This record gives sequence, structure tokens and C-alpha cells, in this order.
Amino acid sequence: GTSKLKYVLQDARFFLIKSNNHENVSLAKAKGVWSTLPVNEKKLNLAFRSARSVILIFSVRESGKFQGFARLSSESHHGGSPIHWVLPAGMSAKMLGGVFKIDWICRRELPFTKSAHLTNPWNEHKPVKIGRDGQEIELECGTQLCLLFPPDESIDLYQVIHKM
Ligand SMILES: CNc1nc(Cl)nc2c1ncn2Cc1ccccc1NS(C)(=O)=O
Repeated sequence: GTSKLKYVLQDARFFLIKSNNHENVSLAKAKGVWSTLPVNEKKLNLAFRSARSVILIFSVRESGKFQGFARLSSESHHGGSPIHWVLPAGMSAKMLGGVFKIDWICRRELPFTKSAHLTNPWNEHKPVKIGRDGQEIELECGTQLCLLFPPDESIDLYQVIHKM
């Protein structure tokens, strides 16, 4: 059902994550990690201490879709395994250094056409699909967005709930 998901989302914070390519989102789904640019890395570290759950909602640039959502399980960390991200032009590995661990809540896609009725107060009430990497999504809009995704019956939210 949707009851455990609603519990995880209670009083959560939500952030839009934008990726230039599918390869990096596939790697994030396989390994449970994400890296972002230093400005957003600072914002996410602050949010992680401030909320029971910090939810990252992923969208690959030019895909017209969200590719799923995940909960931060840690602040960013350095020096571990260099993740083999595909880097866009003008992007170095030292800029994507700093690895967050994430627990996927939904690995299913949602087309932007399905979220056209949701606007984000923190981005001038533009449709929630609009935003830069790291754009915060207000609680009510983020909750409704996450509830639009198809259920991912391959995920048991029991272990996620314990980490709260
Ligand atoms: C593994 N982490 C990432 N991997 C990829 Cl391939 N792209 C990312 C990632 N993190 C943020 N981006 C988007 C981006 C790339 C370059 C310059 C600015 C921006 N941010 S923007 C204009 O809002 O889209």
C-alpha cells in the first residue's frame, strides 16, 4: 500500500536533482550513491541534519521524465571509491567529489505530463518539473509528486523506516 510511503514522507524535505545523462542515474540506482556540485552539496548536508527525511527526486536532462526518488542516508563523504561518473563537458571529478549514500524509495519513471497540475511555491509556482539542480520543492507539492509515481513493489520500506 501507500501507508509506509506516507510515513517516510511525513515532514520530509524534497529536492530536485537534475542529471545530464542517464548513465549517472543508472549508476546511482545500482550503487546507492549520488554526487552533486559544491553549492548543492552544501545545501543537502544542511538539509540532512534538519529533517527526518531528505528526498531527492531525479530527472535526466531532456528526458521529459522523472526517473525515481530516494532518501539521503548520510551526509556527503570523501576519499572512498572514486565513482565512475560520466562527466559532462567542463566538469571534473574533483567537482563531483563528495559522495552521499541514498536509499531508493522508487526506481520507476514518471512523465512530466503527469505532474502538470503540481506547482512549486519555492520556484514562483512554476510546474514542479521546472527547476535547477538542487531546487527545493515545498512539502505539500513534493509529497503529492512522490505519490504520483507508480508503486515500486521491489522495495520494502521497512528497512528505510528503521533508519529514521
Ligand atoms: C553525478 N552527478 C551529476 N551527474 C551529471 Cl551527468 N549531471 C549533474 C550532476 N549533478 C548535477 N548535474 C547537473 C549539472 C551538470 C554540469 C553543470 C551544472 C549542472 N546543474 S543544472 C544546470 O541544474 O542541471
